[PDB]
Amino acid sequence: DNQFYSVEVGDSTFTVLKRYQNLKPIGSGAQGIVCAAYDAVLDRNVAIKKLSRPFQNQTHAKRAYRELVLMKCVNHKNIISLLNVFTPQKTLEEFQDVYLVMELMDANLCQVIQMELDHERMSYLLYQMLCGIKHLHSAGIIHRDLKPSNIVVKSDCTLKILDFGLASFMMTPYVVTRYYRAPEVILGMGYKENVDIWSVGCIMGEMVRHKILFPGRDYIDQWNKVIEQLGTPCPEFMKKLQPTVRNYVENRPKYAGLTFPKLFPDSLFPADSEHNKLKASQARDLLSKMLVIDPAKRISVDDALQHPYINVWYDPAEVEAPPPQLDEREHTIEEWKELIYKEVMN
Ligand SMILES: O=C(Nc1cnn(-c2csc(C(=O)NC3COC3)c2)c1)Nc1c(F)cccc1Cl
Repeated sequence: DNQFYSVEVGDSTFTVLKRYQNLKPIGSGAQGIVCAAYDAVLDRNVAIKKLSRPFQNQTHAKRAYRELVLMKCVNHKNIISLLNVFTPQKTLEEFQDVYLVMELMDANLCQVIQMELDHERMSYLLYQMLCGIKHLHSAGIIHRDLKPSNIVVKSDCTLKILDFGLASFMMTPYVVTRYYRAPEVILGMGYKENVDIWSVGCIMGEMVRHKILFPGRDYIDQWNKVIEQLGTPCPEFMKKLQPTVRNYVENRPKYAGLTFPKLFPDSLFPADSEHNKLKASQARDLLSKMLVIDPAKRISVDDALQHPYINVWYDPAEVEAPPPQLDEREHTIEEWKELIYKEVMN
């Protein structure tokens, strides 16, 4: 007779609508735990995400509220869509957890990066990532924190981006992945649309090399990896850093930078035919236009899509889409709880 039922997925209690059956663990993100389930009404498999007390702190609250708001309006194949939103709690006072439902995907882009993919799959995943980013940009949303763990894929190579980016202190054991963040973000230096192009390049290079391009304990070790490989940036770029950050970066040892065939040799690409020899040079040309420290000289999202390696997948209804109280910040626990509760029940 009750509309919900309780099941223990590992060590996380999922209390869901009775339509959701056969829950199975499939991932453990920094925001919440996710399950696979069969939906009895839609007759299809779905993913369920639980947000445990999203209102418990500013970082948790601004992301939980912001994503619920942005999902209600963005409409694209390469951006996550919500099939459902629900809370087992009946009142604001008892309100604790929120559950988000989406189509069940088959794998995380982290899993896909470990595979030796051909040029056709590699170029189709990169194409979709750019279409998703271009739609977010079209809707006034520059991401700034795109990474493989918040990107999911189907067996038919279709791709969807799960989060919406940046808005500080998290008092937990799990630490955030900063390896795909642009130099503009690392150095706390103003941004524009192509900041996400850098993150696409970090993914593309890792797809080729099968290792994180810019590893590091903190942004100190990270900036070391960006200049050792790509070189110390030109004086034009140093002439737009903040004074304090400028003296750090200009004081760092200078590097000429390894050329893109040295960083990504012919060995790492399929080269068994003329078609593959050409596609290796086209992929290496794009990596060299995406992994550019200066955003003024880094490639556009529109130009990235029109590049020969990517423009083989172009279609009119898979690039642009008709665009449409723009978010809130700084609230108590109770004020954030109420704002999030409002979005959950319209
Ligand atoms: O991760 C999330 N979603 C997601 C969708 N597919 N997947 C997935 C990754 S691996 C995998 C798998 O193994 N599928 C097998 C093939 O049949 C089982 C499946 C993960 N978060 C999320 C959510 F769940 C709900 C709403 C918002 C968000 Cl953001």
